[PDB]
Amino acid sequence: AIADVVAREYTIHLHKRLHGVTFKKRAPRAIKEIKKFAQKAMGTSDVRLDPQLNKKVWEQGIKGVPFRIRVRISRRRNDEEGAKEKLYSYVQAVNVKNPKGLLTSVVEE
RNA sequence: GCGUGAGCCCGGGUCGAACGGCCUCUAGUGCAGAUCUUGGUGGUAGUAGCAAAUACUUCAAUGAGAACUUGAAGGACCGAAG
Ligand SMILES: [Mg+2]
Ligand SMILES: [Mg+2]
Ligand SMILES: [Mg+2]
Ligand SMILES: [Mg+2]
Ligand SMILES: [Mg+2]
Ligand SMILES: [Mg+2]
Ligand SMILES: [Mg+2]
Ligand SMILES: [Mg+2]
Ligand SMILES: [Mg+2]
Ligand SMILES: [Mg+2]
Ligand SMILES: [Mg+2]
Ligand SMILES: [Mg+2]
Ligand SMILES: [Mg+2]
Ligand SMILES: [Mg+2]
Ligand SMILES: [Mg+2]
Ligand SMILES: [Mg+2]
Repeated sequence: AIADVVAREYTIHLHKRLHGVTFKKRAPRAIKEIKKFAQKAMGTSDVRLDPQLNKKVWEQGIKGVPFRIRVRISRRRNDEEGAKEKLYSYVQAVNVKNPKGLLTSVVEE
């Protein structure tokens, strides 16, 4: 019985998703993979990436995407009256030096 | 419906201002071709294709509608015979 408004932290293993893709498409493909990951995790289909997360993805150039990335995905209410979906997932990067050895963890203020 | 035939006449529809039969006279008088002339239109066919010049991404604004509008941020190229 997970409440709509919920936030978790995940480790996305981007290495196995970007394995073998064209160098000029590595970072955009990682962006799309992050969006798809949030879609699968929160069942929301409306995913918004933090510009800090975009900076973290593009930090090492177009083909230097990190093997793992620690993110926080927060499913929250879309209050816009014209919204086709009632919920959206906003995903940002977690301030950690390395993402190794971390489990999926629920986060609450 | 008539004529072997070229054709002729009528019914119905559309349409809107002229036209026909008979005897003579006259000719720029009869088309499937000429890689014919001009114009229009097909199959091919939603097909060939839209692949040189390294490359785009996130958020926001605008807007009926945004990859190729703009702002910010990031990532890149031209690399002083630019
Ligand atoms: Mg390969
Ligand atoms: Mg009149
Ligand atoms: Mg003639
Ligand atoms: Mg002809
Ligand atoms: Mg002939
Ligand atoms: Mg012609
Ligand atoms: Mg043609
Ligand atoms: Mg094609
Ligand atoms: Mg070509
Ligand atoms: Mg193409
Ligand atoms: Mg090109
Ligand atoms: Mg608007
Ligand atoms: Mg472009
Ligand atoms: Mg060069
Ligand atoms: Mg250079
Ligand atoms: Mg000089």
